[PDB]
Amino acid sequence: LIFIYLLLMAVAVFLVYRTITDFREKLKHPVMSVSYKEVDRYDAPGIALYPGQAQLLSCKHHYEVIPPLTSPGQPGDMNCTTQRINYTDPFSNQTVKSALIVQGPREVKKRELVFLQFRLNKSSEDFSAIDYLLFSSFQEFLQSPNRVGFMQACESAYSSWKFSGGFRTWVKMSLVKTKEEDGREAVEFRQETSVVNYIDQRPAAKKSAQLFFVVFEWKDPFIQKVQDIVTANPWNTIALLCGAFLALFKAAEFAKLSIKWM
Amino acid sequence: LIFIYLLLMAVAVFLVYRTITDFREKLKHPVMSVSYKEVDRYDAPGIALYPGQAQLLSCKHHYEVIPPLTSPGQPGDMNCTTQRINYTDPFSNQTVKSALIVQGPREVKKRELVFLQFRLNKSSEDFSAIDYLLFSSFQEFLQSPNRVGFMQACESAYSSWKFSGGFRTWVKMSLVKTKEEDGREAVEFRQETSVVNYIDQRPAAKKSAQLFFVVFEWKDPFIQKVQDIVTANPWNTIALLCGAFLALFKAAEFAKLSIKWM
Amino acid sequence: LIFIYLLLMAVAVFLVYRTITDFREKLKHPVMSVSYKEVDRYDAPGIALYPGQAQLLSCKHHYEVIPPLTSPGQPGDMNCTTQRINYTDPFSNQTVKSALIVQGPREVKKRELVFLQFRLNKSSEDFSAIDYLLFSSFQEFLQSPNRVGFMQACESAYSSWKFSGGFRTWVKMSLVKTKEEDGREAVEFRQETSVVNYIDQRPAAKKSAQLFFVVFEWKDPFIQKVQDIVTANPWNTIALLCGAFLALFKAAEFAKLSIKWM
Repeated sequence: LIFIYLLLMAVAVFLVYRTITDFREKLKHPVMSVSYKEVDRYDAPGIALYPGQAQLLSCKHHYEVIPPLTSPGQPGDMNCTTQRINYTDPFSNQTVKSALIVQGPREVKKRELVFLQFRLNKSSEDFSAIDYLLFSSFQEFLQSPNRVGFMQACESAYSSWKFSGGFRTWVKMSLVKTKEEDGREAVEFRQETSVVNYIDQRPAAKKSAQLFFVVFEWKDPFIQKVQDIVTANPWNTIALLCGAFLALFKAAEFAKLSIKWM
Repeated sequence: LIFIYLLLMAVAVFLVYRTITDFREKLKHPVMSVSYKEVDRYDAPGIALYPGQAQLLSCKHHYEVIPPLTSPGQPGDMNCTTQRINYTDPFSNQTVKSALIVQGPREVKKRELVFLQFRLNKSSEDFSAIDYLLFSSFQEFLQSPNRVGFMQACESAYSSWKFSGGFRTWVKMSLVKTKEEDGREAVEFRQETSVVNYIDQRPAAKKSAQLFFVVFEWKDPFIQKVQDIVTANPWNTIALLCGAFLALFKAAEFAKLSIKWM
Repeated sequence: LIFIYLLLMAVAVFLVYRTITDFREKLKHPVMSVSYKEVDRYDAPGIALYPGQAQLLSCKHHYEVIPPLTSPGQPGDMNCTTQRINYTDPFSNQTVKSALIVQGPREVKKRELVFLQFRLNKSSEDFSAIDYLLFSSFQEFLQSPNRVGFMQACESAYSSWKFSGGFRTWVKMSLVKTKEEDGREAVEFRQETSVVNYIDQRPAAKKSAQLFFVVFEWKDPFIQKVQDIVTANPWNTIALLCGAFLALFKAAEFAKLSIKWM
C-alpha cells in the first residue's frame, strides 16, 4: 500500500513538472493564425516615390483593365492627388531626401490601377531608378500634422523598392496586417513585380531620354490578417492538473478498497 | 464554511465564463498547419497563354536542364500539346478573350522544362506582353465538357500574370493546395519570375520584331498543403470543465473535513 | 439505474474513441510557429556564382546605401574574399560545373551591400546569364575539408537562381531557418529580385560586350525561424481522459443518491 501510494505521488510530481515545462515551452513558441478578410474597396494607399531629378510626365487612374495607348516622351494629363514633401530620413539625417506621395487605386474589385510616367533628362548615372515606399492610408498622411515625422516613421516601417528605365513595373501591391500580442496591429505591404520592357520604337530619334513607367494595382480584395496565438494559458493547465490530481486521489482511494479485498 | 462554499461557487462560475469565452475566441482564429508532400511527377499543368495578335513560333519540352541554342525569329519545331479556345470572361463578358492552353512539364525530378517562343508583327502597342494563367491539371481541361465554363471559372480562380518583349521569363511555377474547412481543397499556383534579357545580336537587321520567350518549370517536388485547424473543440472543453468541477467538489468536501477538524 | 449506468458507459466509450481519434489527427497535422529573431550582423553568406566563360571585372563591399558611379567595361578594383572551385554536381555528375564563391555583406543594420560586375566576351548564346547559389555561412565553407562535398551538398540544399545581361539584379537576400522535429535546423534563403536596366550610353561604341551586375543585400535584420509544433501529446490526452472518467464516476455515484431519493 505504501509502495503504490509513493508511486502515485511520484507520478503526480512528474506530471506537475511535465505540465509546467510544457507550459513554459508553449509560451515561447506561439502558433500563428492567418485569416483573409475580403474588402470591396481598399483605403487610399500612399505611394512615396523619390524621383530625385526625374520629372513626372503623367499620372492617371485607369479604371479599365488595360492601359490605353499613351503619348510617351512629352508631358501629359495629370489626374492624381500628388503630395510633395522634402524631409531628412532618420537613417541618413545628414542628407535630405525629397519624396513624392501619390494616391493609389481604391476600386480593387473593379480592377482599378493607377498608371504613372516619369522622365529624367540626360545624366551620367547609368543605373537610373526611382525609389517608392507604400503606406496603408494616403488620407491619413494628407491630414496628419508634422508630415516630416510621419514620413520618417514610414522610412523605418516600410522596406525600400524601386523601378528602373525602359520598364513598366506592374507592382501588384497587397496588404498583410500583423497583430502583435500587445494589441496594436502593424500593417505591412506585400507586392510582386512584373517588369514589362518598353518598346522605344515610337521616338526613334535623338531624344533617348530615360522614361519610367509603373502600374500600382491591388492584387486581390483579401487582406491577410496574421496574428500570433498563445496556445498555452495557465487556466487550462491548472484545470488539467486539478483533474489529474483528483484522478490520482481516486486511484489511491481504490488502493484502500484493494487492501480491504486482500 | 458558507464563505468558502460561496468562494468555490464563484470560482466555478468565473471559470466556466473563462472557458466559454476562450472557446468562442478559438473558433474565430483557427491555427494553420502547412505540410510538404514530395511528388515525383506533377500532373500536367495547364498554361493559359493569351497571345492576342502574337504568333507562336516554337514550343518544346526540354528534358535537359539548359535550353540549347535556338533559331530565333523564324518558325521552328512545335512539340507541345497546345489547345486553342475563344471565350468571353465573366469579368468582361462584353469582350471575347482568346486563350491558348499548353501542357506543362511533368518530370519535376528530372528538371524538365517547357520552353516557348512567341512573336508579334510590327504594331503600335508600345507595351507588348502575353498574359498567361496556370491551372492545376491540363488533362482535366482536355476532357471536360463545356470548356468555356472551365476557362471562365479559372479566370476567377487564378490571378493574372504576363511576360514582355526581349525577355525570357523563367517562371518556376509551384503548387500550393488550400483546404477550407468544408472539405473541398482549392488549388492555387505560386511562381517566381526571373527575367533574362534577350541579346538580339543574331538578326542585326531590319527585322526588329517583338520576340517573347518563357520557360515554365516546376520549382521543386514539394506540394505545399495548407490547411486550417480548429484548435478548440467543444468536447475537450466539456471534459476540462467537468474535471474542474470535480476538483471543486473535492475541495468543498475537504472543507467539511476541515470543519470537523475545527 | 442500470439504464443510466449503461448510458454513462456508452458516453465514456464514445469519449475515449473520439479523444484517441483526435489525438491521431492532431499528430498528423502539426501547427507551425514562426518567430523573427532580430540579428545585428548576419554571418558572412556564401554566394556561389557560376560565371562559366564570364570574367569578373569588379567586386566591392559598399558600406553606403547607394552604389557610386563606376567605370563599366574595363577591369576595376576587386575588394572581395572570392573563392574559386571546380567540381561535379550530383545531378549532372557527368559534367563538371565550375563555381565562384564570394563573401557577402554582414552589416545588415548599416545597409551594407556587395556590388559585383561581370563581363563576357562575344559569344553565340543570345541568352546570357550567370547562376548563383546562396549558402548560410561563407567561413564554414572556407574552413571545411573536402569542399567538393560541401558544394555538392549545397547544390541539393539550395535552389538555383540567376541574373542576366544589361541588368543590375538587386537581390535582397533574406534568411529563413526551418527546424524539423528531429532537432536539426535546416537553413534556407529567401530573396526578392529587382531588375534595374543598365543604361549603356557610356561606351556608345563597338564594344557591346555583355555586362552583368548584381547587388547582394540583406533584406532586414530579422531571421524567420519556422518550427513545427505538435499540438497534441499523449500526456494531456490521458490527463483529460482520466479527468472525464472521474467526472463520469461522480455522475454514476450521484445516480445512487437519486435512487435513494426515489
